[PDB]
Amino acid sequence: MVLSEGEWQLVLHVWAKVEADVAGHGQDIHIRLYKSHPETLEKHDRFKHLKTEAEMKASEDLKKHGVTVLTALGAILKKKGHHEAELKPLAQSHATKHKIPIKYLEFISEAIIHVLHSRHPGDFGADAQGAMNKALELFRKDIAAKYKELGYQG
Ligand code: HEM
Ligand SMILES: [Cl-]
Repeated sequence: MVLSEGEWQLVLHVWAKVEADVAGHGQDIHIRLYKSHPETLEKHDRFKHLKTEAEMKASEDLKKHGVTVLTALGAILKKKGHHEAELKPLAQSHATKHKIPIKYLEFISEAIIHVLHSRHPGDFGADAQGAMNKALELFRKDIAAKYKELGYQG
């Protein structure tokens, strides 16, 4: 699949707003991920004891991890689909070490969309939401292909 230049412009314009508060976006995204899909929290041995939204917001390690995640994703989105070298290490770790099924990447994709609409309801209208849906779908499709290249169905 492919995004137009104009869809990429909407993706990166919204990403600038994420970059104005990376840590806060990361926390909101992970809290939604873990509350709606508790099975995902189980993958994070160091976080899996956190239960309430207050406890997750108080974890300095979870806050740091949200920055790590969104920094890697931002680098990928800024490549506008030419992200092979960025995606390679991410698939390697998530498929062979952490064993994150592709389904969990759909869960976190939903959470990103929800948080972007919650924080930026004006700038994240239908056009902008459609573009970022497409960018995250391309990301999942390409990392699923790398999973299979490594021998993992995901
Ligand atoms: C946008 C999607 C994602 C991005 C960009 C991302 C990015 C990263 C990065 C940069 C790291 C540190 C280096 C590495 O181990 O590769 C990491 C680690 C990790 N990720 Fe992800 N990740 C994503 C989705 C997920 C999901 C949905 C899970 C579900 C639990 C997950 C579980 C983990 C785990 C278990 C680690 C090891 C660190 C730890 O145990 O706290 N990842 N991720
Ligand atoms: Cl998918």
